[PDB]
Amino acid sequence: RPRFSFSIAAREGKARTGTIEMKRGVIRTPAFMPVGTAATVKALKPETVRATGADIILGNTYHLMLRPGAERIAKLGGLHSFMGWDRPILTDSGGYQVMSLSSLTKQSEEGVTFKSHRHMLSPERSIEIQHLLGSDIVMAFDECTPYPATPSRAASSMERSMRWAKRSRDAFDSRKEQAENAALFGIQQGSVFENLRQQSADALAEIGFDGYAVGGLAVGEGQDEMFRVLDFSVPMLPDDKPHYLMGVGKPDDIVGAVERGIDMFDCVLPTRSGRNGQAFTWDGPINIRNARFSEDLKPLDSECHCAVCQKWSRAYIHHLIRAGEILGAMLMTEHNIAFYQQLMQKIRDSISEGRFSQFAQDFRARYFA
Amino acid sequence: RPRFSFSIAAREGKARTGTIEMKRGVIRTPAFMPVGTAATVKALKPETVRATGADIILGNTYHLMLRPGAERIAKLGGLHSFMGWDRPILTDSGGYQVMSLSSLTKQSEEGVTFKSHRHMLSPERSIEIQHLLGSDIVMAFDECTPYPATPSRAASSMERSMRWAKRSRDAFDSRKEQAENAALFGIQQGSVFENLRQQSADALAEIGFDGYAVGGLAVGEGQDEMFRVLDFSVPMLPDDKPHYLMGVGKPDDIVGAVERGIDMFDCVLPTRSGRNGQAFTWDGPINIRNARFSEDLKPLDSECHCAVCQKWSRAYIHHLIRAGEILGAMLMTEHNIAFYQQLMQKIRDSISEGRFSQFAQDFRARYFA
Ligand SMILES: [Cl-]
Ligand SMILES: [Cl-]
Ligand SMILES: [Zn+2]
Ligand SMILES: [Zn+2]
Repeated sequence: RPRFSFSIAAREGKARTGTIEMKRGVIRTPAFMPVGTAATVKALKPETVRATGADIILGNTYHLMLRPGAERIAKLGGLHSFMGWDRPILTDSGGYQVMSLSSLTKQSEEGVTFKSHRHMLSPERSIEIQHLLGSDIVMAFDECTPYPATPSRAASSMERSMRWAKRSRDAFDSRKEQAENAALFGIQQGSVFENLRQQSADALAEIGFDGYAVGGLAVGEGQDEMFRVLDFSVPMLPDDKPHYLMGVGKPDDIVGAVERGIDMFDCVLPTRSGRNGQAFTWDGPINIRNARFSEDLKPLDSECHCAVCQKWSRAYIHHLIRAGEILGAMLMTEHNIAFYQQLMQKIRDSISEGRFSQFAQDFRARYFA
Repeated sequence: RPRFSFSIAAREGKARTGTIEMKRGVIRTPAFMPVGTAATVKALKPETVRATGADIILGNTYHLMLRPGAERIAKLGGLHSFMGWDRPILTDSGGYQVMSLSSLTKQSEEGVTFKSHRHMLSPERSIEIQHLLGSDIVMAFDECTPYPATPSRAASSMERSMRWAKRSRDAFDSRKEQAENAALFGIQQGSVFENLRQQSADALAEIGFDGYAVGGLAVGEGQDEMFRVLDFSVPMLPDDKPHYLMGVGKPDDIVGAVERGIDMFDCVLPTRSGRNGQAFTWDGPINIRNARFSEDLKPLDSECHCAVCQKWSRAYIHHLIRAGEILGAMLMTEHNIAFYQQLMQKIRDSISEGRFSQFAQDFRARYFA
């Protein structure tokens, strides 16, 4: 099996569909990665994650280095063995979470020192942690510029990220086993500014990565602005490598991002909103706790193929969530992750069949009816 | 399939092993019933409950009449359909929970009026609720005498329960569909007093039930006293019908109760203590959160056949429980319920093979080493 081979099978406009072959499995693209920050996709066994259609999941350098610890996971056989997921795992580098979640941080050219609520993260340490975890797709250690940012602050932040991208490349390439078995993605920054996004794309392509993430979005800018930035930013990246939009997003965000050339996605929404009582359906999200569902015998969604919709009613899940029952979180999460995977499957099939424009139109008309 | 047929295949001393055949399945005895008070065995899909070996689960009239409501469950197709468990369900009658959980209660000869935190429960209403739920084994509506009780207060309480037992019998027999498809168990009371337990057994046998529960135990009396009461109480019940010890118990409680002629058990321990970090093993319970498990690659128990012990380490489950992760509760609960079922299977096989005395001795020597 190859370390990393991306093949585009079909295109429609800027949208692409294809596969990433890796040692631990194939990733069908466009792909959605369930988030498994604490070495678990919340409320799901790995077999259930797989049964929903997921090819790859996301972990987090920041969370795992604190609990249970990166050396500890390596001693226990690596993240895959530890959590029981034998397929590809992509790990975020800590670049964003260190700034989002730390109680105190000190930023410098070397890296970020932080208090968890004392540790260091640098490009070299981030790559090492991801090696200890046994990540299949390693993310470069970057800085997610706050939004909004002045052009000058966005520029100095992006430039630091590009120096850190080169340091990440070098640290990864130094570790022969990592370079042989894993892939490394760079992260474009530049806030909402076209010239900075271009300078960032140029720097990343000069270094050379297996894939290219669009960082610095899904930071409060809203969909119109995110799409505007994607319109110019994604074409700047190498066409022949995967494009990963970090942290995105709602179903319509995903569709529009695919229309703009994105191949990979991750988002906490399906899991987090599942636990909170929000279920995704082809007619839009529903709040299952609402009294209107108390006697509704229909499944969460009328077409969904997931095991939850084959067996249990809205009325039952309504009862479970209102009662604070763990099975409620389990069933809502499984359905929402399955819904996301079915969305990705419909995206892939429609691109392959040359009818993605019509799919996106039909999807929106019904989802927002 | 028969409505209810109990067959004893083998005996060793007072211990029995056999089967209860019912329309929705066979119950192997001695049997352990996982508790599913809120129409869910907490943190388990029904298929997982079944995979652990459970033949029957327990529900509760009191909880379900308040949330989601008995008429509502009946409108939705009954409890089995609602929760997705198609095998036998035994429902407790509300007699004990109404007094344990209600914020205010008014006890009278008619029944119990209570505030949930305003409703009524009586023998007739309890039987009706259990009909609406579609229970397979219906419990008579009784009163669980507090412990300790004076002989006179235990007597007046037991006598009320025996009048309520006759009213429960009559209400059940009046509902032709219930009498055709379900079974009715009476509940012996009498606190710790042999003469009252005898008077209660006599009254219940005169009425006639499909099975006989020993009520009024597991109320704070401790194992020595519980066993002392079982020593004289279980022989008073009809030998040819199942004997059900309500609310019991820890593994050693179950073994000793089987040695005293009990055929059926229910207890919240495996589920509740699973969520709290306690795992049952053949070498006794362990607190998985303890630091000693942080790097332990062994499964929860070295012999356990459950899916959890086939796939995940103590170290991983330790991490999950300490992190407050739902999957931690899921895996601990599945293991503990599987452990309980494996205990019951070893009990059944050892009785059938005429080596239960040796099993009980070996079990205790290792469990309490
Ligand atoms: Cl989540
Ligand atoms: Cl429980
Ligand atoms: Zn579904
Ligand atoms: Zn086990």
